[PDB]
Amino acid sequence: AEEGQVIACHTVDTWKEHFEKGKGSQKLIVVDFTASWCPPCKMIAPIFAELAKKFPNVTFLKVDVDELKAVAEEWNVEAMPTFIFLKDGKLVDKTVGADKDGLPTLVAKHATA
Repeated sequence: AEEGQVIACHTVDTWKEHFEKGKGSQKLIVVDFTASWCPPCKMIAPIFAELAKKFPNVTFLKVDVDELKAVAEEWNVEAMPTFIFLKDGKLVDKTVGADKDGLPTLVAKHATA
């Protein structure tokens, strides 16, 4: 039994998790940038978990934007809500839209490569 793990995130403690997994460890790492006000990302949080059980190569994490906008904005987040792609060779990709089939397609391309 081998799977990705969606972990919720709040402070400078995600700076430890995001960065040190990505640039440190041989893996893809994937992170949603969402306000806690967002019913479209409320459906997506289960979507991101079912996809996680599908995809072992790839850590999963999710930031409250109201908490950590300085950094969200740096990665590239002018808009709700933005999935980032950070691998063992810096920022690979960026895509912003809650969509059920979208995310599984996106990771499939990325995690194959």
